[PDB]
Amino acid sequence: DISTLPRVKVDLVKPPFVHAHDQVAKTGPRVVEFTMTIEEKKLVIDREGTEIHAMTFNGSVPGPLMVVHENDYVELRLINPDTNTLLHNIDFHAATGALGGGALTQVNPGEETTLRFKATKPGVFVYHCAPEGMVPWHVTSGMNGAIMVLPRDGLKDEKGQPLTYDKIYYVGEQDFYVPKDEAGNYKKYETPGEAYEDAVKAMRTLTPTHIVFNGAVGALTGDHALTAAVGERVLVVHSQANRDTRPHLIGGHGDYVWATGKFRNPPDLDQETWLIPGGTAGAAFYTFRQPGVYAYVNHNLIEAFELGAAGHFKVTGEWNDDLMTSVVKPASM
Amino acid sequence: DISTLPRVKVDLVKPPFVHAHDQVAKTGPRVVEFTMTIEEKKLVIDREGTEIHAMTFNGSVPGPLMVVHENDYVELRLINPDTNTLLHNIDFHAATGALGGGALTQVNPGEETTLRFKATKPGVFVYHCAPEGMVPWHVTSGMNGAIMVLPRDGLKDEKGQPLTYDKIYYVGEQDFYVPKDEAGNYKKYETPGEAYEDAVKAMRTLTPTHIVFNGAVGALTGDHALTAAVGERVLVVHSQANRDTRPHLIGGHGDYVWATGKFRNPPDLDQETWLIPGGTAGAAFYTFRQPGVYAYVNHNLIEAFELGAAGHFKVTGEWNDDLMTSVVKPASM
Amino acid sequence: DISTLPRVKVDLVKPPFVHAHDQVAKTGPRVVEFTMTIEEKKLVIDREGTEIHAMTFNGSVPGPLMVVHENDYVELRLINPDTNTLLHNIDFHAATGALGGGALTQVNPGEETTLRFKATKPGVFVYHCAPEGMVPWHVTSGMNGAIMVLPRDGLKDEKGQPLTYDKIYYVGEQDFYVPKDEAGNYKKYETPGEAYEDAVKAMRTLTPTHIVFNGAVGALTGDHALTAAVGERVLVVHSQANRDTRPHLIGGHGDYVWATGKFRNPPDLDQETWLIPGGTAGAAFYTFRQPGVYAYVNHNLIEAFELGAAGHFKVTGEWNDDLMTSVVKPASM
Ligand SMILES: O=N[O-]
Ligand SMILES: O=N[O-]
Ligand SMILES: O=N[O-]
Ligand SMILES: [Cu+2]
Ligand SMILES: [Cu+2]
Ligand SMILES: [Cu+2]
Ligand SMILES: [Cu+2]
Ligand SMILES: [Cu+2]
Ligand SMILES: [Cu+2]
Repeated sequence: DISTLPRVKVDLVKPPFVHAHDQVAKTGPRVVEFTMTIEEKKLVIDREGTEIHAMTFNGSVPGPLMVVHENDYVELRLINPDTNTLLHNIDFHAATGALGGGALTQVNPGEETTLRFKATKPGVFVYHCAPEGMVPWHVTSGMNGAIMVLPRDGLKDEKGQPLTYDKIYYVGEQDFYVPKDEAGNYKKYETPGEAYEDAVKAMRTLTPTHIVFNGAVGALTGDHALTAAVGERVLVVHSQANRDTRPHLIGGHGDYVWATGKFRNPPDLDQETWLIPGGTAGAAFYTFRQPGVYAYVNHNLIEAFELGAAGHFKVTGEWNDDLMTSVVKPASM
Repeated sequence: DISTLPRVKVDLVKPPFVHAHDQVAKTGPRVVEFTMTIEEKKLVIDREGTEIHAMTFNGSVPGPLMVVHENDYVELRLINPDTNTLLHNIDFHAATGALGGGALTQVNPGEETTLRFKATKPGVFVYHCAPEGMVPWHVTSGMNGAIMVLPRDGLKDEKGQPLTYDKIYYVGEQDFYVPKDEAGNYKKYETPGEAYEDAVKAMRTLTPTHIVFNGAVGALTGDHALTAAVGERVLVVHSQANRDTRPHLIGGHGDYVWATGKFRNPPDLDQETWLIPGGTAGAAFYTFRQPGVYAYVNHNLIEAFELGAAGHFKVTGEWNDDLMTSVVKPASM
Repeated sequence: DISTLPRVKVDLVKPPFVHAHDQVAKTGPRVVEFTMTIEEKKLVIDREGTEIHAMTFNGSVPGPLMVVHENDYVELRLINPDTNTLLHNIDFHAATGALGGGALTQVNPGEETTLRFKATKPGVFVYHCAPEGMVPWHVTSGMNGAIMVLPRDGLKDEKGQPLTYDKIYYVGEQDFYVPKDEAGNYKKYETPGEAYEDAVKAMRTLTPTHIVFNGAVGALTGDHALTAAVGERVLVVHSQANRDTRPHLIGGHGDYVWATGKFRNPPDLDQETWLIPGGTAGAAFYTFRQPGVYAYVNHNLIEAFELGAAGHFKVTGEWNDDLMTSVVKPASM
């Protein structure tokens, strides 16, 4: 049966960008092949130079977004090079059995493996490393990403009518727990292993020291802001592998939102803010109607503005005064 | 086009009360005019006299509830008197563009401005102050409220049938982060500015010192309890601009609930408790069936009973033994 | 009217098991009689011997699951033996009036009472002790459980078609706040009363020291894992009386999920993880398709793996390679 299926190899792209794919499937079920390389690396997460030993899928935090269609087979080649120091694996929330694949993918530095699973349910799902006994430690070190399983006929609105996006972005939100000295200064370590004992005590406080988009404070800002034009339909996938978040587009809305990200359910309309539970990926669809800068944030504003959970959208186009206008500009009175 | 529209000025009322309005629109689209005055003031929040420098819209925490209909134009005159010390603005989650209006409404002490926006989506939304760089500080100092955009044909149930409330109340929930000394005593400051540096360090712990309804511990109790009679249909709007809450009416239910508050979606039925994400306003509709006192609470009971997130309903009427009865009153055995 | 109704006494079973009942009602409305005995007892909650003074309904944490049908009358005899030291009561979220029954059920050591209420709404609900002034203290000491009110025609899917489970399990999740000394060691007390003053200060930090299933770290593991076979339809009821949780079955899904647990609403499909708000009971229905061990967890992985919110499912049957297979087992390369 599988022997007879067509196969296509797909090369992944770095978040927030997403690899080329078709929304509506033009071919029948296939075996979609991906290759990921694990990379343990030092990463600077804020403006003051705080450094951590990130554990990554393909060198990025979050790991890249994989896109397939319902009933396709995902075939993953996972490589853990001998330059790493720890055992890693991968658990797909999109998959059925063997702890999401985690029990079949344990690779020590110098090993590789290939797992295949059938994508039987449509929706956006989280995938993350989950080694027996060090689970929260690898996840909160940035070792998580997401896979999107599209219905073969693409997205549909509350009424069964087609929804087609023009642009798609992947925002992976990460909660970090950096150990601190008595005064509150962040600690630095030589290897991932040296940090372990302190990492555990920092996580048990349940209070993140940083909560960021795309791996660092300000990663999605300035020259890195997400871009769009008035009139474009944008799909924004957002994942949080460990902790709850409440995304919100300032100056905009979630016209159609699957907060818990499963496409067999109808979307919620006109959301101001939506809750994505820790361990879940969600998707929001919006059509831009006004140009300018928009801030995309986790709506606990302390987590957004003090901790790092803020990004930008820079949108081009003509201003519409019907929707909004300054009748009297700020003046003395 | 707007030139030709009828206009009506509306005078706001203090929470938990709501200004007079029609559920079902009897007129066509209009320009609804509101005036809000910013007031920075000291506020005592608990029984022991803890004081803070509240930043308010119209002198209350939360700011008043505005009520309009879908496709009406909201025209707001915002005044920041010279007696204030800080720059303020306003971002409406109900609006499209310019950061919810925040980028068009920056007023220093002594200034005013008038913003107009079209209410294109029906639902209850949060509005809050959002000055560049001091966002969480103004919000958690009480500078937030809500606007309700009613469908022109009013509320409907899961089946499209009309829902008409007899009473409506606005409960604004506020998380406060009061700085503390080494022993745990709350600090006091001369001006809002003196508190700033400590405010920031208190917010980063992410642990509120108080979580209250209508600005203070016990504000909605005793002589201030919300009132109703058996048989009345009550709509309770609840907002949390920064943090998640889970409202619950003890001894009652949410017969129809829009947890994320957007009226184009059908309501959830028979809720015991519902989650309102930080940065969102929700609405619950209930018909009283038994008389007595009811406690309306945030269902994390520590936040409710230790931190201040508890209010009361005092309901008049006849007891129904079919629904409930004490078969054997507490006695020795 | 009630005089004329048939009556049936039901003997409760210890969680995670559930007493015998019919899914589809074969009789007309009845008066279902239950007896619960309060028991204050010392309980060891972790591997290192941490002990607490648990306050329980029937000797277990959580209290047992009660199962009735919509429009049946629940008649509860509640006994607080003279061996206890504190006043207790019971508030049913399933009931209408008198604070869920809390104001009608106050019993001091040596007393008993019998409350009757009509189960007018279908769904899974929480019940918990709620004495005026010590509410969070009795709840977080383990004094809560759940009642399931089944529609008279049983469960239905998103389309109105019947859903029949083969097995049902009750998982009660508990957040504990154990007082600590200066170094971080947990304190021990002689009586519940001696712990009170410190209990309050520990709860106000809002940071649980333990979060467990069925009363202890590892209670649902090893020889205590939940069991099933490939092909069985399992209903898992989960409750959290005080704090939010996000259940997730590793290697599986929630095929039909009522996150806020009210059966008049259609279920959400294909959930990876779902949010159950503090003060609520939810239910997830799943059909096992692969054999092996599954971990059932609260998906904030720090709360799961460091704090105790993890249990197991041991499923028998044949492996299906179509759904998943190890193409290349971990090897050197
Ligand atoms: O929409 N300003 O958080
Ligand atoms: O319903 N007592 O939290
Ligand atoms: O599905 N491993 O949390
Ligand atoms: Cu890893
Ligand atoms: Cu997981
Ligand atoms: Cu302000
Ligand atoms: Cu906002
Ligand atoms: Cu009790
Ligand atoms: Cu309760």
